[PDB]
Amino acid sequence: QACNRAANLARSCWLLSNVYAEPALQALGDEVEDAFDTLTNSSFLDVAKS
Amino acid sequence: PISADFSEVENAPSFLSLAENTDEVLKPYTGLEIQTIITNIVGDANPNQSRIFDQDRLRGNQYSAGGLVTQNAVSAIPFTNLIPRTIRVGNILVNSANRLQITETNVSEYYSNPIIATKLSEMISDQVKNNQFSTWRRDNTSLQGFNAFDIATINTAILPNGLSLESMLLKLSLLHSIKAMNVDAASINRSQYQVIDHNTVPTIGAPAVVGVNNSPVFGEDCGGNNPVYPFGGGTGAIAFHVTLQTVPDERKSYAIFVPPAILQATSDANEALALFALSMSEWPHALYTVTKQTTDLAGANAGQQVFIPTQSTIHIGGRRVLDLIIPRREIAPNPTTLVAANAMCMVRPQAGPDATAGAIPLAAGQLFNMNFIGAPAFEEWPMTSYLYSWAGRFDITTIRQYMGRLATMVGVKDAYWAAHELNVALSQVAPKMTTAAGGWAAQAANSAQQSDVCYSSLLTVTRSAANFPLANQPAADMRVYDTDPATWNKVALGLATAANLVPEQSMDVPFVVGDARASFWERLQAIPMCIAWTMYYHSRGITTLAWDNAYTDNTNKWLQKMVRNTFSTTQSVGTIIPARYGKIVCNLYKNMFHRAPAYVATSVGGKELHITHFERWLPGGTYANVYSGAGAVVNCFSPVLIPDIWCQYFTAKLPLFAGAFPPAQGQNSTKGFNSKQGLMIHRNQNNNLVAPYLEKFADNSSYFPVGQGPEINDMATWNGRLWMTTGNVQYLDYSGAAIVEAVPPAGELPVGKQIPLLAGENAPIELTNAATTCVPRYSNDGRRIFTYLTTAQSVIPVQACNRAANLARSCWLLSNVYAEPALQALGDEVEDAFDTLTNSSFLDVAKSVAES
Amino acid sequence: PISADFSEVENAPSFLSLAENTDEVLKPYTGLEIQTIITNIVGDANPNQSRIFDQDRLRGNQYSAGGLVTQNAVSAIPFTNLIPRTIRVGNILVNSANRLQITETNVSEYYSNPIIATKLSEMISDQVKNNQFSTWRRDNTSLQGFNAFDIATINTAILPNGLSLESMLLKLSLLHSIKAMNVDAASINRSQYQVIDHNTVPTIGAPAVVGVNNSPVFGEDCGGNNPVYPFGGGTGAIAFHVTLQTVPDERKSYAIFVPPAILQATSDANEALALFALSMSEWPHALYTVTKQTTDLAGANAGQQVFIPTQSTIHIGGRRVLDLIIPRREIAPNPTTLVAANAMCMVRPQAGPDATAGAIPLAAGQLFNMNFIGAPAFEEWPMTSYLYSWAGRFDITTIRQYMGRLATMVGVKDAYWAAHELNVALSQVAPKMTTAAGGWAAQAANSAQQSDVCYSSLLTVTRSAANFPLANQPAADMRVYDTDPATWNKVALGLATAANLVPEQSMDVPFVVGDARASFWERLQAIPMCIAWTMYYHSRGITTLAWDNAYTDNTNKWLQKMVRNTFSTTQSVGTIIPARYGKIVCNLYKNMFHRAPAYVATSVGGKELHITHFERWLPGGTYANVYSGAGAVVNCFSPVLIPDIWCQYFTAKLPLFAGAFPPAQGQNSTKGFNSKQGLMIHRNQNNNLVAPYLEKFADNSSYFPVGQGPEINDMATWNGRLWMTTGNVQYLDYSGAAIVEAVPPAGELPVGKQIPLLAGENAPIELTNAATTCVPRYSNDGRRIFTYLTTAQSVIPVQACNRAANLARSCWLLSNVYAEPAVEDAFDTLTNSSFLDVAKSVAESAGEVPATKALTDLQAVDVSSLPSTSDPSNVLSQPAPLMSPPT
Repeated sequence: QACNRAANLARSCWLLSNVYAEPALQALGDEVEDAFDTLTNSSFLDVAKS
Repeated sequence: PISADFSEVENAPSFLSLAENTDEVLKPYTGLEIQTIITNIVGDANPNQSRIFDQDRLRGNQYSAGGLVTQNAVSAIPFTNLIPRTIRVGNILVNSANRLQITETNVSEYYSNPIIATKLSEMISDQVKNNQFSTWRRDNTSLQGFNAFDIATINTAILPNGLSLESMLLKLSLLHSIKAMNVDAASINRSQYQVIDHNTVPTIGAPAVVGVNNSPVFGEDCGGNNPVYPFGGGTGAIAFHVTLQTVPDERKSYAIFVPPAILQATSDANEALALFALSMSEWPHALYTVTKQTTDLAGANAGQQVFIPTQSTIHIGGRRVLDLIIPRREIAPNPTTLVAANAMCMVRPQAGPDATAGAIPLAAGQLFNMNFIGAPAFEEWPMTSYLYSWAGRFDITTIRQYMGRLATMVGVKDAYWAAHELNVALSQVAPKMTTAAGGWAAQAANSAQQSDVCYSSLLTVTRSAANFPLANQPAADMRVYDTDPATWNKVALGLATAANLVPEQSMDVPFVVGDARASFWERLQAIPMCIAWTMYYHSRGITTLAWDNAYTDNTNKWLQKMVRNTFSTTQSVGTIIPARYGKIVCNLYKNMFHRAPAYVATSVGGKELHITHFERWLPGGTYANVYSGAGAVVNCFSPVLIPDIWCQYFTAKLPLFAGAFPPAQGQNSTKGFNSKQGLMIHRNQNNNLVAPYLEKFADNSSYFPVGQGPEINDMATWNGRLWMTTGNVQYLDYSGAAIVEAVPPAGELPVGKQIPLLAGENAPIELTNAATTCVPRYSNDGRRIFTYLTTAQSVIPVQACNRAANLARSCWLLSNVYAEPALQALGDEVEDAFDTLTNSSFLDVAKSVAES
Repeated sequence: PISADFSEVENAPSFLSLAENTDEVLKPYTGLEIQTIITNIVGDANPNQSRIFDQDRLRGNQYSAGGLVTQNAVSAIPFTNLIPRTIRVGNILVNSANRLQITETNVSEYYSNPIIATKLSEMISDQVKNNQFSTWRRDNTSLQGFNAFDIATINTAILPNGLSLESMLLKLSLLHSIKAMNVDAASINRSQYQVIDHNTVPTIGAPAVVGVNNSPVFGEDCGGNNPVYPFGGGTGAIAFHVTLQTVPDERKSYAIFVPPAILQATSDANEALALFALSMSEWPHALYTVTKQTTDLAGANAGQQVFIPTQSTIHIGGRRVLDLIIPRREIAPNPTTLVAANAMCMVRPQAGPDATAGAIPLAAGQLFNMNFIGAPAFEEWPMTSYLYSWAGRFDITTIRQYMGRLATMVGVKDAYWAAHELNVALSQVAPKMTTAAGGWAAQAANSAQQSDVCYSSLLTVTRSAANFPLANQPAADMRVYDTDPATWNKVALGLATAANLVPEQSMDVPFVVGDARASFWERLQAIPMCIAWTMYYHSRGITTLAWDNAYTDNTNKWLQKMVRNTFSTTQSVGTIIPARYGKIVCNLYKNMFHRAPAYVATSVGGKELHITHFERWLPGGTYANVYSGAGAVVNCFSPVLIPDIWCQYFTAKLPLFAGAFPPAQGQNSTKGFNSKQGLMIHRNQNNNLVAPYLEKFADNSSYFPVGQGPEINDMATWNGRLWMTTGNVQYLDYSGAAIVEAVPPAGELPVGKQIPLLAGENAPIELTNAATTCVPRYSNDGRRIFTYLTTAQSVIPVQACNRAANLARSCWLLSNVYAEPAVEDAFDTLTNSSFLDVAKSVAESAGEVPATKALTDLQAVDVSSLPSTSDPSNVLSQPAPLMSPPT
């Protein structure tokens, strides 16, 4: 059912490098860019370009 | 339509789209085509029996949430007209402890379609002007058999009003439906005898016997041989005349002329005469009783059993006394002696076959002694006894003759279909649901709760409070138009015509009348009507307590306007102004079925309008609720009578929140709706409370503002059904505190009525017979209602709304819905070769249906 | 048609080509198509002169795979309507140990052609409206002597359904099929008596005797001389009347007027009354019995052997009590006394020449005492006994004359031909096949397997589980239309008409009625039906066990849709809808035989759809299988019932997968298909198993994916047959594992039934009399099925698919001929013109009379008030006419 994309599976991970933990509920809100991410967007892309 | 997949429920129409006005003219929705939905049905375990005695039920295969298949499971047809008066208990008939249901009605007057004068009347009034009618002789008469002086004096009246025929034809149709029970047992389905008393089995061997004033309890006999009207008591009066000169003063203004056309209507002119008399007097005059042989569920204890038809208890009209003018077969001057008056008549009035007692006893076949100008004494008969005599001889074939004659004299088509609509809306009746976790349930035998019942309108019916004859304070249900005697006489004699008075062929009389299947068709027509009301009471979350108090005791302005606008109001002249929101319900009916309800002319100040049975109920009623096992009242839910499968499997279209769940274990099994569409969750994890994704609040998060109520949002109602169909829902408020309304014992939902099984049939499983769509949102106190689960119970369903999980629910395997395997090894999408060979021939059917 | 070379099989039409729907109009399949081939007869001839007693076999020379030629080889005709009731064992006649077969019908009202009121009823309504100006009770003319009030009630409140006449005509054709047996033996095939009992030999010297309620076993004499219903177990009631007013009030809504267009003969009119009473009550009213003299195989022992016709076992529920209203002899007041009533009858009813016992005994020829007004006591008779007394007197020539008088009131040609099609579909029946290596086999005498049987649709027939009368009822097998008494009453008197009810210029019936050759023809009409159903089932690879459980199966989803669309369980807008895939079998029949099946109409909102007998079966039966030599069941195959020579020798066009193996011709014999056709050989982990070239998807499935099943490929099915037709195949899994289904003892295939030979005949050899086209592919649990050979056994067949080698197979030595679909008397030539105009006038005769509205208008007080002026008549809209429209 997971291959068929009608279920999820569970595996261990490393919490490194932008990977965060997932809560058991998952109460989603409207998609929302955070204001701090918009304040720092350009300065962040400059690094990737460099 | 039931859903085979979740794509079918995403693509369902919104409630607002279906409530929209449609402009095209549509066909009537007869039980002759509703019939075929019960017959002609998917399922292989089914023994497709021919007799209509056995086509009483909804049969089908089912599929469990655990993946098991159940064959030939059963759902009962909810409505009936019969009311039991003997009740089986302990496998034996026992006298009933509950009082009879009663219905009441108010008259209105009909200014629509004002009459136009014929050339005949205009030349007569012209002669009155140029002469003084002095040309005419003492003995001049028309071919009809009335003398000219009477026609001339009747001509002199001027009338504002049209003519209606409604109350007339309604009485005729109620009597028709009572007489339609007399056919053989094979022709009436047995489920009708056990909707209330579910411990009883009717026998196919003998026809039901229709009598009158034979009831066991509560003064139901109505005095027996001396017959007194069931409401108010007392006898009426009836008299016969050759001229209106002989009718006593203060009654001369109210006399009816009987045209010879009524007299030649049937082989026995006295029968046609009594039929006309019953048609234009107050109803009921007596209480008819249906007796049917029955046996024990084991078959052990057979006996006769009594039932009281619902048509027999409706109250209409008020004309206790009347005078009838009869045609004279000879051209003669008005009679001076008795024998002259007897010889003079076209046919002398007579008593019927069944004799009666009293202060004025009537021997069977007794002949009336006609009135004359000499008056040693005025002469007269008791009217209830005169109708008690002919009560046994009325018959549906003769009624078919009579209707044909009327159709020839004046068109009866439209008017009779409308009257038949009112007959269905008033007489068809279903018991209040009981709550369960499982598939079937019922209230205790001879319990008061067993006998609580409701209209298709979901208004509970009034019960009598004392022994008959009644002396009650009336509690009327709906308004009806009345047939006016003077406007009658202007038309009976060629003096006037109207636009709706066009004569018709006998062939055009609607086919229901005189047909023996009609009883069955009656029940069927009740089902679509409910569906419409059900979709009206469910789109908003208002609870039954809030409906019980909006008109009489609540300080919230919004409920007040709400209950107020669902019903009709009077005009300054006293004419009906049609219910404002009722127009919505009509629209629903025409969008879900593509068929129309009957329309009737109405006017506001000289402006044309229509009215349906949807717009003619009176404000101030009490609403349908449900019972817990052990019979405690619960009223948290919005009102409900019938299971979802009925709403789902008869519609051509239903609004999105009411769709059926798809079968368990497939890809695209039941799901929900989330933020992206536009929803937001409420949480209360400090108290173990989580609620589904819901509508965004508008300053109405805990209390609704005065003057506003919950909005229509199909998807939140859907999510609320998902939370409910899980095992242990909890109905609390915004803080997680208890609501004022009574609540079901935990996990229970209302479910369909139990009936005894035929061999090879199974009880329905799970929530396959549950009603689910009635999710509360608005309480009597004005607070919001929330469906909660605990934080753990609520974790999968959140993932399903979020579309990263599937849910599992029971289903019916009908109409293109198939079972789902536990594996789901999908292949490449592949149209089957047989589906391509048959594609065109299949689409042709749909196109042919689209035409219709 | 039989292939002569491999070029002919290789160029045969694909299955999808023949299942396409076709647009052209076509003539009916009369069964003479087979008669030209399997018999001497070339033109119309006396059945007695032709001795069609001996014309009951396929005959011809056969060629063996070893190269010898067998002459005068034979194959039996599979079908029959006779069920043996005494059976021969040990050369001695003895009673049957097996209970009787039964069938059940579904009967309901459905929409037909739209209906309309005639000119004459507009006349009657005008008469009532013009009367209303008077003081006089005579409202209208009293048509054909019936009471004017009765015409007034019959002429009111018409139903929008239309009228069908189907159940009526069925009962009449079932009875015609039963009495047809009574003719002399020279005109009935011997084979018909020995399809099931192969040990008995009927004598040509005496005609068979048809009777009623005689059977020795299991209570099958339903009361005997004191008759009761075979299914209900009760007794009916029948009452006769001059007017409707004497009919008891409980059942005045069910009464039927008897038209006087029948009963016009100098004789046989009371018999016509009994027959009309039979065509509108419940069927069967009794169990009929065929009795025939027969003898042992040596011709030594001789005796009267008992058979039950299949037509007498199939239930069609109808009314049990009934009331008929006899035409009056002259317009007159209703009778008040008995003598006035008896004197007034046009035809006075009486019992037939056969006495009955029980309460209300009936003497032969007994007259009925008519009911009348003010009568001290209502009179009626039990109906089962009234139909009992006439039962032995009905015969074919009288039914023909009756039906011919009936023809002049209403159309009955197409309707009868359709009901006759249904007769043949429910009645002709074949025994299940036995597996073997050789050409012939049969089950043990007087065994359950000997008597197990099937429809032309490959569905088994259910048995009784208890003594007659049957306390309970079987699931319905098929659904038919009913005939309403009300609309019958309106139409019989001329008050209404519709397009299917129009009288036809032939003024005559179908050719089958009134012929002594009818049994032979009905026996031959079942063959095409099976050819089309077997092509249907063998195009796909599903096994009998998988069909047998398909409806409820949740292992696979495609199998469910597949079962569900083969039956009639859909409706719309108040009316019946045909099975979605039955149209495919219907399409196949037209493309293969170049003929059209009979059909009825259904109106859907006013649009007409055709329905053939293919589209009206109901779910619940069990599919046909085959037995082992020991009588054990075999599940592995697709359903089968007949040998494939019948399929391939009587078609104009045949699907490629089903063709015959071509004859040896020097170097070249048989040929297969390979990777150049887009096929591939299948190999597994086991090196000693090989399967033929098959479709490429077969490599990537061992279980079919849910929502998908095996595809049509004709070539892969061909190689599947080539593998099976070797005497040593394995029916196995992708891995070489055993499948769940029961398999035959090794190398065997199902073969046709054995019958005793005539002098000079030889039994069929090898596989010349076997089904072969039944190649399994879909296991019950979802696995694919493969046919395996060992490597060494594999080499020649693979090279034959490569067309490097040649296979050796038996064949019939027969040619192809398929006939075109195709009398004036001197008197007819003398009268042809007058017949041509009068026949044209009858087509519009309707309810018409020469008087017009313009004449009747002059006789009116006021023309504008006439309902005919304000309501000119229209055809009714469906499902319902508009009522109370919004202005």
